[PDB]
Amino acid sequence: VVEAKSRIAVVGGGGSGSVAAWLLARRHDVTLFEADEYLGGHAYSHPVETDQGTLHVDMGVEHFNEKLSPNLFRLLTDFGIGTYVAPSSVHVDFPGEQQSWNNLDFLGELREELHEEFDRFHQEMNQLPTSKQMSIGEYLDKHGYSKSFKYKAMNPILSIYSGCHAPSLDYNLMYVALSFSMNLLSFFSAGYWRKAQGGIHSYLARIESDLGERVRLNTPVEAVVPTQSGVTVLAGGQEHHFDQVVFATHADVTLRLLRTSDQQYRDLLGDFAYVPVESVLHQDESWLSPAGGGAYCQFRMPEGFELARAEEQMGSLTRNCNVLHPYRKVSSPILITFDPQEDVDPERVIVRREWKLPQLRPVDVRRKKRLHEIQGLNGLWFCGTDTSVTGHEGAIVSGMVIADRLGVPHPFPDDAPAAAQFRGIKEFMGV
Amino acid sequence: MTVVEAKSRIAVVGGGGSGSVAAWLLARRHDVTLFEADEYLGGHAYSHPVETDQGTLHVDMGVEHFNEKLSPNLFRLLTDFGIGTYVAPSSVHVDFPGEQQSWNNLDFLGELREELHEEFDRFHQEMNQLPTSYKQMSIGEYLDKHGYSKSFKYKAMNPILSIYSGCHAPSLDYNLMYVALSFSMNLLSFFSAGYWRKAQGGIHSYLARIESDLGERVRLNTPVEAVVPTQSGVTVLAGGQEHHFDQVVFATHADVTLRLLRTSDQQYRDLLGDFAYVPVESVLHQDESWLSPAGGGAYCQFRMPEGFELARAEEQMGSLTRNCNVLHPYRKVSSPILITFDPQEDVDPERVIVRREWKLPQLRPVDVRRKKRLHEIQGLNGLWFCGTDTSVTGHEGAIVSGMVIADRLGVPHPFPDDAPAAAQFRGIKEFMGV
Ligand SMILES: Cc1cc2nc3c(=O)[nH]c(=O)nc-3n(C[C@H](O)[C@H](O)[C@H](O)COP(=O)(O)OP(=O)(O)OC[C@H]3O[C@@H](n4cnc5c(N)ncnc54)[C@H](O)[C@@H]3O)c2cc1C
Ligand SMILES: Cc1cc2nc3c(=O)[nH]c(=O)nc-3n(C[C@H](O)[C@H](O)[C@H](O)COP(=O)(O)OP(=O)(O)OC[C@H]3O[C@@H](n4cnc5c(N)ncnc54)[C@H](O)[C@@H]3O)c2cc1C
Ligand SMILES: CCCNC(=O)[C@H](O)[C@@H](O)C(=O)NCCC
Ligand SMILES: CCOC(=O)[C@H](C)C(C)=O
Ligand SMILES: [Ca+2]
Ligand SMILES: [Ca+2]
Ligand SMILES: [Ca+2]
Ligand SMILES: [Ca+2]
Ligand SMILES: [Ca+2]
Repeated sequence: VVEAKSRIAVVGGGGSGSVAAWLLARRHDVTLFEADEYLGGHAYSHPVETDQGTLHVDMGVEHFNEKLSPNLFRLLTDFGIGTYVAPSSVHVDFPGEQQSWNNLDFLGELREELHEEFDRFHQEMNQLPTSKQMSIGEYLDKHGYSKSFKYKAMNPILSIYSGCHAPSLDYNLMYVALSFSMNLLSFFSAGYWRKAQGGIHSYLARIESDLGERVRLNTPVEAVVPTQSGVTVLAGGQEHHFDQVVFATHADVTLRLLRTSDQQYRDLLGDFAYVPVESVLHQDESWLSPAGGGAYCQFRMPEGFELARAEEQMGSLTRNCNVLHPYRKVSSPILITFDPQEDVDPERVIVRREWKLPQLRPVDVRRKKRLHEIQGLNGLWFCGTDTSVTGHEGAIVSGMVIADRLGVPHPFPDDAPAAAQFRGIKEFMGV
Repeated sequence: MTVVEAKSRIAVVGGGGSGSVAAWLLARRHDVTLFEADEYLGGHAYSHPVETDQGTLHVDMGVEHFNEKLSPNLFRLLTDFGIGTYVAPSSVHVDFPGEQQSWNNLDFLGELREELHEEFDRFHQEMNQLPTSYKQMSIGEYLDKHGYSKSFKYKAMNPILSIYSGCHAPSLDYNLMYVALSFSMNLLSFFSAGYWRKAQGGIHSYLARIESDLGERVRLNTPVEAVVPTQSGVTVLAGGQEHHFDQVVFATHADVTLRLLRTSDQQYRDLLGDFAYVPVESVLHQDESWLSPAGGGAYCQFRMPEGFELARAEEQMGSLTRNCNVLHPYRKVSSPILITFDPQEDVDPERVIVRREWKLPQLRPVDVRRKKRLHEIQGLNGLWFCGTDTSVTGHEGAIVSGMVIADRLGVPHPFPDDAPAAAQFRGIKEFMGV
């Protein structure tokens, strides 16, 4: 039971928090706390100086579609932010001579070896959504796919979203099925993908401007204490009082900040699974695949791979930003290596970033759904990646869902797919 | 409305995909005779044997594309016949007269790509956003109203639509939703090869099986000359003989249907008259000169000859080539296997394997409206109509229309378990008016 013009705090300045604060700001007194020096979190664009001018390179969140991300798209559109097609072309390289396969054509020894399996996979995945809670790994095993397919094709292609470190093979089937079914990932063609003009940051910079002074950068919240009068927030050596609090931070962070003598919170937010990611923005051209170049996503496997004990060895994924259409005139290399197994030359490094991605096993999905129990109690609310469906659309729409619960309705009722997303995420979240 | 019973003497006129599938389903419950003018079953679905060093191959000269999502009934049918399928992605390369005046969906090379990239980009967005939100408008009209360049219309849109309308087609007059959905469903794209499948050993493989199942009932080289309903039934005149049937199913083009049909009713002329067609000449050849120098690797190769003249674009040429060597099962074949549709340039005759001449229906909003209207004459004088001109575009629509008729005559939809195949069936049934 929330009255208008309440004092509301939003903890976490990532996509979900920023969009939640921004929508909440219309009807309530809103304050947004953010630990780091910018808004976005995983949505980060780093300025790179080049012969064409200053480019803002997306190191984390970078992909969406008008179909997959309707709310994010309408938002970018309403902000006069242009988008552009950056197709998901993939090149996978293995230690043996010509042990490769790619999205664009049929070249490589690995392509020869696995072609029939790639072919059956697409069919099976397209036929699957029709006529559930099973891992991709389980599926591949029961449907007689080779171990070589699992580790030389499936695991590398899934690394683009999941990160090379991820136990991707343990992720729910529908997530993989739909990534194929909706041409996001393919073995035969580059996936239909878009990026935002001047980086993903552009939409967040606008939100920051709209919120102005309500945004508290470099203000990590240390504790959240509900009381009888209202919730108390401790941040930057000050105590702030609020009617309600919205957590837009990771479940592990939420729990660390959250201070209550209730152990339901420990049950619900305890041991959410995460995957660490190290994003390396660099100019070391040695990372490009000799046979690779032209492909956007370049996966490389180090020398001592060994198919038996495939799990111990890990791969490295590189984004070749030069391939991006707006970066076509740039003379200097712009590369992003995630979790580089081999050392990246330090003289060529621009910046490093360290994040953690949530795991997507059917158990993790079940864990996420269960939060509706604590939704709205002690004047607390939870949005973000850990409370919603995977991807940026899911993160920001969870923020939207909470704003609707606090009076500010879904801002795009006209956009039928955006309303469809909203309704879907609302059903998924306990709200 | 109508009463039909078991073991009726039923004739199916036209041995194309629609007719063959209709006869095949009908044969279960009725005495069925299938009349086919040509020496084989399939019509547009034709696979020609080519002898190569690696093996003897059946090359699809028409009707080579489908996929499991778009064509559920055709797919389940191929599957039930133990016919394998394989991914043949729709890679496209377009060539124009000027130096490096090209664009392709595999990469960003070419001067045409540089000139048109931003338009390709906006088009995909606009097309993806359209279905979710009028219906009766041509692609050309849409492109004009949404400020797309004339260069986009004739150097990009018209060539890419040439893939399955044919180079001669007034493709720009075709309905918007057909183009919107071709893009929306990754069948056609400017950024990636479309997701398409081909049938193992040619498209003919499924028809050869149907022909075997039908056996004797199939009367090849038996063009029907006239169809005469009477008070007792319907009389069919074919191959200098008169056959009597309880009901007749037309699985042929409306212009053919009308020519054969003879009644003292002018509703039939109103309904089947004015069906618009586009001629296609499919040339199976080995002349390697037809491949684009910059092109090769792309499956579909479009070439615009010298003296194009953008202002006089509407009356302009266009030649589309399929480079079959690019197909995965044809990878070890040493000899070239090319198909040029409507070649403007003189093709070397010593390199020609065979030619085929067909006519494709037009897809303007008016033509679509014309197709739906055929529900008026459906079931009258013991007559039934199925095929391309009575249904949605593509092979799935054609065969499914035959199935819809079969259900009307007792034989229900053979794949109720396959939810998408049943969904198609239901959709086509509503479209057809039965
Ligand atoms: C490398 C990488 C690539 C990705 N690529 C894509 C992609 O292409 N497409 C896509 O759809 N998704 C992608 N994602 C998914 C991504 O996780 C989400 O899209 C989105 O960023 C989630 O937003 P969020 O706010 O819920 O989490 P986050 O973006 O991580 O937001 C959490 C925020 O909380 C802040 N915070 C932490 N501690 C405190 C504290 N004590 N007090 C206050 N604030 C605090 C953090 O500083 C951060 O700003 C990617 C993620 C990563 C890591
Ligand atoms: C070059 C070409 C390429 C195509 N490619 C594709 C593709 O990739 N994918 C796709 O989905 N569709 C494709 N199509 C669409 C195609 O038209 C339909 O898929 C399919 O032909 C529908 O079959 P139909 O039986 O209704 O027509 P048709 O296949 O043309 O069948 C008509 C039949 O009637 C016969 N007939 C004619 N006169 C008589 C008579 N007097 N008596 C008896 N029988 C007669 C003809 O000989 C023929 O066999 C293509 C068509 C062409 C021409
Ligand atoms: C939304 C309609 C999608 N249908 C198609 O693209 C057709 O099946 C296409 O493959 C085709 O062959 N159309 C008829 C012209 C040959
Ligand atoms: C099916 C949704 O897939 C996604 O959006 C993934 C998880 C990304 C782009 O991180
Ligand atoms: Ca990643
Ligand atoms: Ca460079
Ligand atoms: Ca590329
Ligand atoms: Ca130039
Ligand atoms: Ca698409």
